[PDB]
Amino acid sequence: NEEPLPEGWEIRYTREGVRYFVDHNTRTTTFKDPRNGKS
Repeated sequence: NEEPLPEGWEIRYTREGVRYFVDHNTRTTTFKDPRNGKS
């Protein structure tokens, strides 16, 4: 979404805006609905 899934932090996208973020540490970890679990 924001950062190009660099080393510092990691941002993964799935649905329209279900993406999430995960910093090197639990310091910054964005968790969105598990929409990626397309039924």
